[PDB]
Amino acid sequence: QLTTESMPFNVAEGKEVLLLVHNLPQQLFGYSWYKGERVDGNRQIVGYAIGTQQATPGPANSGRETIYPNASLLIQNVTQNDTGFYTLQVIKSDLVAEEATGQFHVY
Repeated sequence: QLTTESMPFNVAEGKEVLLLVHNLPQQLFGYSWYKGERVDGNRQIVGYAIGTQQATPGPANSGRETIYPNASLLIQNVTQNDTGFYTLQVIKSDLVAEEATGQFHVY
C-alpha cells in the first residue's frame, strides 16, 4: 500500500520535517498534497507534473515546503500551527489516483 510517514514525527518549532513516501507505483504522471486527512481542493498545498517536473503552489502553500521528484514533502521552519495531517495523492499513467495520509506534531 502507498504510505507516507513523517521524519521526525515530533518536530521542534522552527526545525524541519520530511514526509517520506513509500510503495509508489511505477508510471506516475503526478502528485498532489493536501492539508488534512482527505483530498480537499481548498486545502491543496502543491501539485506536481512528472512529465515536465513543474510544481504549482496551491491555496495551502506556505512558502516553506518543497515537493521532490520522489513525491516526498519537506516542510521547513515549522510552526505550532503546522501540526496536522497531510494527504498525498499520486496519479498513475492511467489517471487513477492512490492516496495516503501521514501526520506530525510540533512541540
